[PDB]
Amino acid sequence: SPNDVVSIREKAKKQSRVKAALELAEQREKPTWLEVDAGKMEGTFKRKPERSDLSADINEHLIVELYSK
RNA sequence: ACUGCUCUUUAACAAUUUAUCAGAUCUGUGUGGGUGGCGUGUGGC
Repeated sequence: SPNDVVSIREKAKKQSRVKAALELAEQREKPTWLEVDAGKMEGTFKRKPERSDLSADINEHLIVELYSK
């Protein structure tokens, strides 16, 4: 459920994998809808992004009509 | 007095030869690191 905190286990935050992947997320597009804590190595989510913050080259109404025809 | 009478609406371009569909790293202050050469002399064994 949104408004939740998730992280990696407390004994694995010095890894090459974790540091690399977190720096990678830092180098990607930073979500305003997901508070990413690259120092705390975690994510806190509040609410799913609305019509404004998603991809604009995608079809879902067509998928809805294909699944509902 | 006694060389001196319009000339006519502002700078005035270099770029150049297959060729394409563009084609992860943003760290430390753990620490070693912050007088002799020669000569001469004496004496000893």
